[PDB]
Amino acid sequence: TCPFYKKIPGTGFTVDAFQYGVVEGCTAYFLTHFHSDHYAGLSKHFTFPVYCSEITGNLLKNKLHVQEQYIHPLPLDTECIVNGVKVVLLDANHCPGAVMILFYLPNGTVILHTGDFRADPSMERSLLADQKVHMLYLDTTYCSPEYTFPSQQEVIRFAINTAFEAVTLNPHALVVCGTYSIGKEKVFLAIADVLGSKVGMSQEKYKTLQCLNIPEINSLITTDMCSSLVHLLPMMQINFKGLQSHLKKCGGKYNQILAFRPTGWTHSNKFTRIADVIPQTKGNISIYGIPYSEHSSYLEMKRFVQWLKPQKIIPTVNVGTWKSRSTMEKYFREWKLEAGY
Ligand code: NI
Repeated sequence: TCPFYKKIPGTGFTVDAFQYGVVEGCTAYFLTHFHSDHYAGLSKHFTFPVYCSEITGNLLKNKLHVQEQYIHPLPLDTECIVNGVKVVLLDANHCPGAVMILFYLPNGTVILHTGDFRADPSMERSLLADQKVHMLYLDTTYCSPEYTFPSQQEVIRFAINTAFEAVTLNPHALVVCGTYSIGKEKVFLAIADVLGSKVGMSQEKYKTLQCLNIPEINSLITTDMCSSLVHLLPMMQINFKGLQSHLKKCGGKYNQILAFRPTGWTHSNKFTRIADVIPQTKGNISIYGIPYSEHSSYLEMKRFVQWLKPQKIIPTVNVGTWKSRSTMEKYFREWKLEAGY
C-alpha cells in the first residue's frame, strides 16, 4: 500500500505515488521528475489528473503516451491553485524538469516536498525565503557524513580537459559516455562542445533529449553516429566487453576509446581528490568513473535544513531499515541543536 511519506496531510494529494493502483481518496497525483522509481506505473491508460513541470509533461506525452487531457503542467516560481489549495513548483537542481513542491494548507501549515534535489545556496533566495515551513519531506539519499563530493563545475572541468588532451594526442580516439535516464547531460554536452563534435546516440535517446527545452539542442546532438566522435551508450555497455564490441562496429574509423561513467558516489571519494582520479585501462580502452552527483552531499543537505529550520522532517529515501532511520533521526537532532531551532 502507499507509504505515509508519499501522502500530503490535509489534502487529497500524493507525490510520486503511481505504482499502488488507485490510492483511496487521492484527487491529484503530483510527479516531481521523470525518473523510473518515481513514475513507475504511469501509461496511456492513466485517467487521473497529473500535476508536474512543462518538461516532465513533454516526457509523459511523448515517451509514455499519457493522454494530454490528464497532463496538467505548471509554470515554475508561480503561485497556482490545485483543487482549492495554493501550490508553487521550484527548481530542484536535479535532472531536467525536476521540481520541489510547496503546499499552503487551508489551516495555515506550509509543507515543502523536495522530490529529488541537490541543495544549493541559490535556493535560499527563491520564494522559500518568504515564509516559514512547518514540515519538510526530504531527499535523504546521501544523509551520512562519508558522502562528500566535488562541485559539478570541478567535475566537468576534469572531464573536458581529459577528453581534449586525449583526442588532441590521438585524433583517432573515440569518446564514449554512459547514460540510463535523463540527467547529467552536461557531461557529454561539455565534452562534445570542446571537441567541435555533435553527440551521437540512438533514436530513442535523441527523442528523449528533444523533450527537454535545452537551448540549441539541434546543434549539439544527432542520430548520425558516423559524423560524431562523442557516442552515448547505455550505462550497462560501459565495460571492457561492451566497449571492445562497440569499437568493432565503427569499422576502423577509431583505434582507442576513452569512456566516462558518471556514478553517484563511490568510496574513492573519502580518500581521493578530483585532481587525483585515474582510469581502469585494458589494451586501447580506458574507463573513468567520475563523481557527478545530482543529489545533495551530506554538508549541502545540512546547510539547507539548518537555513530552513523546519519543525518536522520526514525522510523519503533510505527509510526501509531501522538502523538507517535511527541514524538519520540522530543527524537531524544534531543539526537542530547546533543551529538553535
Ligand atoms: Ni531522481
